[PDB]
Amino acid sequence: PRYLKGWLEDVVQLSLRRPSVRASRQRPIISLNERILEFNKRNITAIIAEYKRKDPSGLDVERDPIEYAKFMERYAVGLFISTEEKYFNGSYETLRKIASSVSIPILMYDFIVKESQIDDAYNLGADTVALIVKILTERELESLLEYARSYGMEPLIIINDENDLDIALRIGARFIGIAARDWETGEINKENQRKLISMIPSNVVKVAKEGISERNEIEELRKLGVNAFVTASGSLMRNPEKIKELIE
Ligand SMILES: [Cl-]
Ligand SMILES: [Cl-]
Ligand SMILES: [Cl-]
Ligand SMILES: [Cl-]
Ligand SMILES: [Cl-]
Repeated sequence: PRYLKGWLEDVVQLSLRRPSVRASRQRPIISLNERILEFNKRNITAIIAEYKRKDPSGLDVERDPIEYAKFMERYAVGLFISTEEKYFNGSYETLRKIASSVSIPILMYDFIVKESQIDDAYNLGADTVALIVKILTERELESLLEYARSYGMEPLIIINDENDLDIALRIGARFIGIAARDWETGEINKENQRKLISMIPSNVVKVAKEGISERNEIEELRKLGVNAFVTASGSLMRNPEKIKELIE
């Protein structure tokens, strides 16, 4: 992993030592990027619902994992399931339970730094994972992108700035997540987000990671070419029913 500081460095160290899990997949691969394209083709707003109990820059949230996932199965294009333990209060067991309970795509959201975590995601029932440019060397990215693809999963490469984007396109990523929030400060920069979105080739499936909170903001990024959206952190955990308004 790259040289880091703060909670990011600590979570990267925690990931490096994360034990592999014993489990075997009993679920098809329900591709997230392809389903996003399907929604686009039907002109249906594609919203990826996030299940997260905690955030190093947010407040805690308690809500039944299965209940939430089953509710979202009716509206969301897919789910983001946080599995990082210390700062996000995530769990491999939670991902497994959820994956066994719904038929829509699931992305295991964690800080992937080694192959065994991708094995874990596949074995637990996730359909894909996110790879974060900020914490990975180019070499690690190339290697993890290929490993994920060998399982038939197209990973979501998360970028925060121009250099991140250049590296993503350089290695051949086709599924890119543009983050509106800053990892360390927790600050939202919509302008930077829109700029990066405007620099991405049309054949790359683009996901706006936060940066939108209501239907009208979704409409605007949709015109900039954004394919799918992950809404402002905690908004759906607080008001699940709001997704209906978002995709109306
Ligand atoms: Cl920064
Ligand atoms: Cl802003
Ligand atoms: Cl936002
Ligand atoms: Cl917003
Ligand atoms: Cl209603």
